[PDB]
Amino acid sequence: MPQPKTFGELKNLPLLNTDKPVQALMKIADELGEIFKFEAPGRVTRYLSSQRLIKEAADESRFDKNLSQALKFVRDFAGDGLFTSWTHEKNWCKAHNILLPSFSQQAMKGYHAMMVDIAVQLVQKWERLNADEHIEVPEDMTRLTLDTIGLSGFNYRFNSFYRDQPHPFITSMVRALDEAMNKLQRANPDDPAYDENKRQFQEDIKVMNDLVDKIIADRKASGEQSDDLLTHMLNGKDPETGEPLDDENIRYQIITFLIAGHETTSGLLSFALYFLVKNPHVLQKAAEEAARVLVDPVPSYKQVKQLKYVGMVLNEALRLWPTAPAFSLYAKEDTVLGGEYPLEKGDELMVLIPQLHRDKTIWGDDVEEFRPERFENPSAIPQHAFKPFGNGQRACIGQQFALHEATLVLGMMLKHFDFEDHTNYELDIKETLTLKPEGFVVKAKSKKIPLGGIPS
Ligand code: HEM
Repeated sequence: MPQPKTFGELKNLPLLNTDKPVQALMKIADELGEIFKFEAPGRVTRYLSSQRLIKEAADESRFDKNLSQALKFVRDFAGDGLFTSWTHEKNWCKAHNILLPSFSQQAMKGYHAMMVDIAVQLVQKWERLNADEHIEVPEDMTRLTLDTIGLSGFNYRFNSFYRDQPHPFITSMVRALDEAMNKLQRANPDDPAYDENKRQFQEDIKVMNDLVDKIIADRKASGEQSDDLLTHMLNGKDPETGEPLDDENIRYQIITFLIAGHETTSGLLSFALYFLVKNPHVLQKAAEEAARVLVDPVPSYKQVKQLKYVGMVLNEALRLWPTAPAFSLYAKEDTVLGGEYPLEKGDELMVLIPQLHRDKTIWGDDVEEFRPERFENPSAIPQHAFKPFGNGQRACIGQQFALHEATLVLGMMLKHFDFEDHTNYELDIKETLTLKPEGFVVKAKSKKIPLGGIPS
């Protein structure tokens, strides 16, 4: 097994001493191949990059979800919510059973109207820009996605479009996540210098918790019925245990869904638009579909399902830059990987998703090209070749929510504006555990098509 350069007792750790550790690991994967060992003091991981090995790692009877060191840090504020719990923790199975029906087709049709509310707000912001102005893409996508999960899921309005800067919830989340990514790299964690980092970390957790208080308090005082994600959190009962979720876990689920429910979708929309402006025939082809399908003043649910080519664009953006670029597994038992790499019970594997998605033996030599057509026939794609939403029972529960939201929004965008890459933007990918293209700006010239009023 290959292993990258080492530095005495620090082993491989200094290689992650960089603002872009995922991109560093991709370069390492390129040089070393499908598997490499990565050591830090008191830690060893095996990074996987080939569909061949990742298909075995995908076997749930052999491997289960691991909370990598970073998810452990996130756990300080996300606790035993769905994302940061072990598969066998009481509250994983309990919350998964309780909340799974909140992401059914029937539930998706119910979120649609509120997804439209927020999308209308985005479109109105861009219609209302003066000729001198431009769009900050990731910043506006984060306004959109945070607002959509807040409203659809919790009947709460962050009102992100009524703010020139990020919402204070975003500012604290990003700082919290950034701090988690920083702790990894500290060879000397408890040194009194990092006490300022710790104080600020608690302050950020306080900010996120105070917001959760408001979401709970606003529901308590509602008067109206919502029948949404939060209803099911508050009232749903586990079939297999007879119990509802207790108050402590509910607070962790809310934090969990606010963060997991927006951040990566914001990244996806940003990348999608990035790829659209850099590939003019794809853009025109996507715009033509949006115009052809979106005939009413606001989009209906069924129409979003018909935005087939938009779905393909979104999938091809997840292919090149999956916005949650990594997930961790551990061996349940002593086992051998690919008939060649022996693992002991509890050994860690990191699935490096952007590299999985660049496996030339699966996609072809043209992996770097943006080509939505790869997704024309989705069942043509081998199992485990394409995993932007993770794996098995620990796969993304919000997958259809994200894609429906991103398809709706990108459809409306393409219907209502022409986009211009006026700075000739140079791709610069920022890492905060998740990925987004930093400083991506465009200009949107309105096609001046009237926008319908918000349903409900
Ligand atoms: C395109 C955007 C999204 C991407 C790329 C994405 C990616 C992922 C990945 C890779 C995992 C597995 C994590 C791991 O194995 O360590 C995951 C799980 C999860 N996702 Fe997403 N996700 C997205 C959107 C969403 C949305 C919109 C929601 C909520 C509405 C959501 C909620 C969750 C939750 C709660 C989990 C933990 C599931 C469990 O273990 O039971 N995600 N997601």
